[PDB]
Amino acid sequence: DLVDTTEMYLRTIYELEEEGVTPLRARIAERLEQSGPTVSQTVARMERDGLVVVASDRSLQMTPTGRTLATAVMRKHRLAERLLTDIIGLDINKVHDEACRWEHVMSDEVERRLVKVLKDVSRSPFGNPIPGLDELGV
Amino acid sequence: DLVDTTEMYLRTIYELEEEGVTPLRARIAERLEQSGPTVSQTVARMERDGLVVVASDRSLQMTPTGRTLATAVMRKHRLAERLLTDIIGLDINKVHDEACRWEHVMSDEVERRLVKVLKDVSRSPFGNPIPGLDELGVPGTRVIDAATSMPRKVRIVQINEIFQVETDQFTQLLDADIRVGSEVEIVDRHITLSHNGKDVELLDDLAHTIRIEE
Repeated sequence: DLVDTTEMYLRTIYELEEEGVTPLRARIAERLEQSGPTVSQTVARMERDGLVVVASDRSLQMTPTGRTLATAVMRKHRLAERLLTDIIGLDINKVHDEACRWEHVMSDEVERRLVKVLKDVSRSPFGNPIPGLDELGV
Repeated sequence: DLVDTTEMYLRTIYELEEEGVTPLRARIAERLEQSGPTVSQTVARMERDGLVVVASDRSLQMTPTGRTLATAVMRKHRLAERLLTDIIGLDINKVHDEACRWEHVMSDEVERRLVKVLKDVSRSPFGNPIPGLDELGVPGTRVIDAATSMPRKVRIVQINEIFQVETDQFTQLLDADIRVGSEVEIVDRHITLSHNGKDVELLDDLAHTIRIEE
């Protein structure tokens, strides 16, 4: 799905950065288990949508808009993990794969509610901080 | 997404049926907003997938497999609405739309957990009863499928001795106090049922028939 695939690329780029890794199409591919030509295809579309630009040095620089989108996806992704662990009680070993799906289907309104019903929305069960809370309106 | 499409298609046939409406292509198309041709192409696919049959009267008859999937999708859907209203507190005006998306991504594991965590899972906030609960668990899963590379505790639901030819391991299981209800820590390294401190390395036949639920 065009949009969902894009959100996964933006979230992946975000994570790499977060790990201190350089967003390189080959690493994105390797992390996504996808073929180079496929990631190229997708990153091309993404550029045409003004979400990313392959910097002259061939690294992937998220435009301001792409970054805002990548952040909201991660935000949802991480509120989702909190819902799963904190409330639903899902096996911790499944929280991330599930969250990888829900991040595409969760709405802003649900996010705000979760922010209001979860005891803490600072970090995810996995240690990384939950981004964009202020931009969400919570 | 083809998988998600079929699920939305099946859940809709399910809704009309429940509403007492005849599952007609024009009706479904209208409901899904999509056009009649698109629906025929998508119904054709399902028919080849053995999930639906365009009946005599031209209504859509879900095959058992179709209905089984339709029910599961509706279950996830209504379970999602309970999570959304009871726990999350999402505006009731936005619960249905949200649920139409979540039904495609909520795992069976999340469902069993919601069933445990929700106060009442008999009905959806909108009046209709939540289907497929029995087939969700709250029988069991064939040990061979439930067996993962990492151990975990599971409650025996059925051993199925009546179907066994090879009975050499019957006592082995009895000494290991592994019987109905017995929480045996299983794993896949073949499947080894561990309980009462003992371990029972099952054989293909036993592994397929013994069902451990959750």
